[PDB]
Order: sequence, then C-alpha cells, then structure tokens
Amino acid sequence: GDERFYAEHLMPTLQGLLDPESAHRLAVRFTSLGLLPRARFQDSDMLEVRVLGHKFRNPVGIAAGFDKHGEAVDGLYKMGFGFVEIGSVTPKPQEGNPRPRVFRLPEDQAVINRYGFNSHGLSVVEHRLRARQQKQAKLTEDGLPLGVNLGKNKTSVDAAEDYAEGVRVLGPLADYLVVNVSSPNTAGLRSLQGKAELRRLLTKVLQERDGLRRVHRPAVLVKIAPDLTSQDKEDIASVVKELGIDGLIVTNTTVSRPAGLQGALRSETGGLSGKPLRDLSTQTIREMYALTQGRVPIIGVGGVSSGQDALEKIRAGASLVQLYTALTFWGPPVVGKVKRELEALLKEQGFGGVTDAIGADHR
Ligand SMILES: Cc1cc2nc3c(=O)[nH]c(=O)nc-3n(C[C@H](O)[C@H](O)[C@H](O)COP(=O)(O)O)c2cc1C
Ligand SMILES: COC(=O)/C(C#N)=C1\SCC(=O)N1c1ccccc1F
Ligand SMILES: O=C(O)c1cc(=O)[nH]c(=O)[nH]1
Repeated sequence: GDERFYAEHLMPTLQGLLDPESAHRLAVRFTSLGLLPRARFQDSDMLEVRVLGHKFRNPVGIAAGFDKHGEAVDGLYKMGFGFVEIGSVTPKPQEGNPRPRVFRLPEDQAVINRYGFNSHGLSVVEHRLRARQQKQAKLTEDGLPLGVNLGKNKTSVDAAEDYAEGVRVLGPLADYLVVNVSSPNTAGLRSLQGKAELRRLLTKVLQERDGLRRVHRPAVLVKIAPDLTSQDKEDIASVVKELGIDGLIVTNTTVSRPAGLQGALRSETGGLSGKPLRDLSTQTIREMYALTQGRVPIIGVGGVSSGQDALEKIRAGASLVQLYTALTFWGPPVVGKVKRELEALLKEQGFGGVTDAIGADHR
C-alpha cells in the first residue's frame, strides 16, 4: 500500500516540486520530527547480526551523507534502520561547494553529488550527540548502534591531524568510527588510500582511538572507493591486516560514468550513486573479502534498493549493508521492503539467518 503510494505518487511529486538539495533538507526535517510511516515490519531474529563488538537488530543501515550533522538519528531508527551512520563531519564548520551541487538521474535511478563536505563541524555535532548520549547508549544495548563518519576540512594542512581530532571529539560518542578517505569531492583526499599514506594515517588514528577510555573506545573502519586499481586494493588489504583495522565500508560513490547512463545530467562533475554503482560495489566487496580472508568485517553499500541487492552483497562478503539513494526514489517504505525481501530470500536459499549467508559465494 504505502510502498506503491510513495513510489508512484509522493516521491515523484516531491521531485517535481523541489530541487534535490531542497528535497533532502525537507526530508531531514521530516525525519528529525518523526513524520514518517512508523514502520510496521517487526525485525525477525533471522536478521540479527553480531559484528564490530555489537548486536545489530537488522543489517540495513542508513549510509553516510543523509544525516551529515547528526540531526535525524532517532527518526532514522523509527524508519526501521538497524544502525545509523552520521557524517561526514569535518573538524571546523564549512560550507561545501556552491549550488547546485546535487543532481537526479531518474532514468538511471541514480544521483550525482558534489557537496564537498558541507559540515556543521565537530563541536556542533559533539553537543548534539551529547544531548542524547544515554538515549543512544540504550539504543546500542537494544541492537541499534551508531556510527560516526569523519572527514577533512578543505584548507587543512595536515589530513591525519583532522582525522585524529575527529577521533578525540566524536569517538567517545560512537559505536564505530569511519575514516572517510574516498570522497571524490575533496581535492587530494582519495590519495590517502595509497599504501604509505594510508598506513601513516591509520597508525595515527588507531593510536588516538586506543587512548580513549574502554567504554568510549569505538571500532575503526575505513571507507573506500569503487574506482581503485587492483594494486590499490591489495595495498589496502595489506595495511588493514598489518594494523588490525576493525572493518571496511565498501563503497563510496564512483567518479566513473558507466556506459548506458541516460540521465540528462550524467556529465555533471561528482560522485555517482544508485543503481549504476550497484554491481561495481558488489564486486569490490567480493574482492576485498577475498583479500582479507573473510576475517575483516565489511559494510556493503552502493545501489541497494531491494532484498536481492542486499543479499548479493551479503553473499559477496558484507556483514551489514547500507543505502541512501534508494530513498530519493522510493522513500521510507523502501527500508521495510528491503528487510522483508531479504528475510524471504534467506529462507528460500536455505540460510538460517543473515549470519549464515555472509561470504556464502566464496564457499
Ligand atoms: C548526496 C550524497 C552525499 C553523500 N555524502 C557522504 C559523506 O558525507 N560521507 C561518505 O562517507 N559518504 C557519502 N555519501 C556516499 C554514501 O554514503 C554511499 O557510500 C553512496 O551513495 C552509495 O550508496 P547508495 O547508492 O545507496 O546511495 C554520499 C552520497 C550521496 C548520494
Ligand atoms: C512534503 O514532504 C513530505 O510529506 C515528506 C517528506 N519529505 C514525507 S510525508 C511522510 C514521509 O515519510 N515523508 C518523508 C520523510 C523522509 C523522506 C522522504 C519522505 F517522503
Ligand atoms: O560531501 C560530499 O561531497 C560527499 C562526500 C563523500 O564521501 N561521498 C560523496 O559522494 N559525496
């Protein structure tokens, strides 16, 4: 009922009336106030996952970017996400790029963005999270954890120090932290995925994390691009093993423009998300799982809009999945839709639960 009305009526109307940045701001506001269908799907036990030091009631999370500044956390749980990731947050506030900076490709079920880390900054977000810190502590205990994704300011003269500052300020408020070294929209950032740069950066990040007190000590994940060479992937895996990085987020948006895109806006500069990214991301997950011998948890992201897409990533090696762009097209009912379909497919394929399907294609 709801899935059809949103997909066929509400979302096309919002899109017809509002440019995508305005529509996103409205969405953040509505979600922050809880103006959502409170989701009727009740998570079954087959969807629970234990990973990263935590219980996850379901494996479907909201990807970084939708709640950049931590304004809508509780609304996102209400929407039925198993986990929420906020950010990217940068140390100092910054505006990001000039508008327009986000573009719909509806013929492709895709988006292109070049926000450039618009961020309220660490201090603002610190105080927003602290206002609900114990409400989160209870949510985390009940199987609903919180991730915090860290970025770098545009004019920073020392990237590693930007990340270290994020660890110190928001680490104590997060169940996991993400070192985002894969935005395509900050000059030079993606060079931090290079072996020597990444080793130096992550050694500093881990030292800062390990300095936090035990109950305030988050897991640390690295978020990587879908456009890496084979050498780059191998190098990342090696570093993740050498340093004991807790996990990987696979993938960010692509700077590629796959053949076949139809949208008028396909040649706009920025990272591409949604359906055209899906299988490039799945493949990246598959490679990274193999390279790390299945011993490094992966959160899989890029083009998930169905239960089949979720399960493909899980079977490829993801322990958890995230989505963003599917919301622009299908709206909030897509969350329940993914979960219901995933549970149905797990049963059909003879898995006892999600946990049994992680990496199943490799076996
Ligand atoms: C508008 C927009 C903004 C985003 N901003 C961030 C970000 O601040 N940090 C980050 O790590 N990823 C960011 N992402 C990437 C998403 O987290 C995700 O990796 C990507 O969009 C693929 O998932 P999807 O196809 O489900 O949207 C952003 C994506 C979009 C569409
Ligand atoms: C005029 O805008 C709305 O009616 C929205 C929005 N945005 C509504 S009504 C119920 C609902 O869920 N949303 C919504 C919330 C977040 C994302 C997309 C949405 F359509
Ligand atoms: O702020 C952005 O431009 C953003 C950051 C990121 O990591 N990924 C992305 O697609 N956009």
